[PDB]
Amino acid sequence: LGGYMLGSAMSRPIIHFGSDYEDRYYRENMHRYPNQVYYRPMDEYSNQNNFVHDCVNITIKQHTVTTTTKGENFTETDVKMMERVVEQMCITQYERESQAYYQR
Repeated sequence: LGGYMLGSAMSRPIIHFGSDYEDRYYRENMHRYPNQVYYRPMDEYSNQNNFVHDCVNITIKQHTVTTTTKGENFTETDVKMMERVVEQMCITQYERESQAYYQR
């Protein structure tokens, strides 16, 4: 961790995958997923998508570290599923501040 921090909070955004074991499985266990993200406020990056790429990869990995520092490890399944949800949260915060970066 080279100097990231958290981002804002919201509702848990939903993303299908087209298969029961992914559409349902995320649903069963979204009650244990995040509700905030990890990023740095605009110091060095300003894409929409790629700003979220970095952020997501971090918030995600941080859940994996947090499990391992307790004595557990997530899977590719639980990680791919966060790549969706953390993204939507990182875009939804990006929007909610890039609104004010613009509207001035």
